[PDB]
Amino acid sequence: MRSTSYYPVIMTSDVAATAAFYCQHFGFRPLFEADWYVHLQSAEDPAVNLAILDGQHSTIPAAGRGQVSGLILNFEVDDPDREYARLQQAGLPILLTLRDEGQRHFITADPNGVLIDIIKPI
Amino acid sequence: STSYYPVIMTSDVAATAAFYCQHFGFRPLFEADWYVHLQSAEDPAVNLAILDGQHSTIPAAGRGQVSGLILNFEVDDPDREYARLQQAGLPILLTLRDEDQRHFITADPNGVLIDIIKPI
Repeated sequence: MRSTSYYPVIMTSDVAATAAFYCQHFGFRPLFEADWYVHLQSAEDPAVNLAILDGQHSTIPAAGRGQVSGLILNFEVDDPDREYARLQQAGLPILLTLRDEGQRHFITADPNGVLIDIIKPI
Repeated sequence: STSYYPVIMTSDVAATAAFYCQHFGFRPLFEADWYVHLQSAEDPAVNLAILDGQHSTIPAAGRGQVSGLILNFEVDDPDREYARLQQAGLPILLTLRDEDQRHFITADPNGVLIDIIKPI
């Protein structure tokens, strides 16, 4: 019931541009914003959180420092068709066009190359 | 109870799934040899999927191996979790500490950091 009991933190060298991207296109707003760390939370569901971290910050154990890769963020939505139309027209990269699979979905990506899979259960 | 969750790419789906099921209370909701969807037994809202990072279903420019990721879990008793995990042989990247809110950091066999945190 704590909204923040589980969430991912992605490492990037462009914290502010990454945060702005999720706020502009994916319904997030900032709960904490600094140059090295931003915690975002979905406006419509406080249980959906994403934190964005400078991947060389000294507070990350040295062995884990780096840059995000090999990651997909899955979001379930009621109308992936409408979301595709909005995002494609906003100029986001389309990595996989809409298709039926029990999911109808499409795949885009953030400026770090994190894949974003927008899915309706079918 | 799967509206938002991460999917981590790995070269070893089976070992990565075993690690979370052995040490973090996950169980498979569904699976194939190239894809395992894990869900916490005790909190069904917590989900983590594990994907063969070279699978044909992934767009080519998205193929890869997970890096640059931390998973944050809030728990009641990070001290007890540290004792169990350290004794189980997991890597300890940050020992227990109180931040200026009590936590420690371990990692999965891909190098995903796992920050186990007790709230104020």
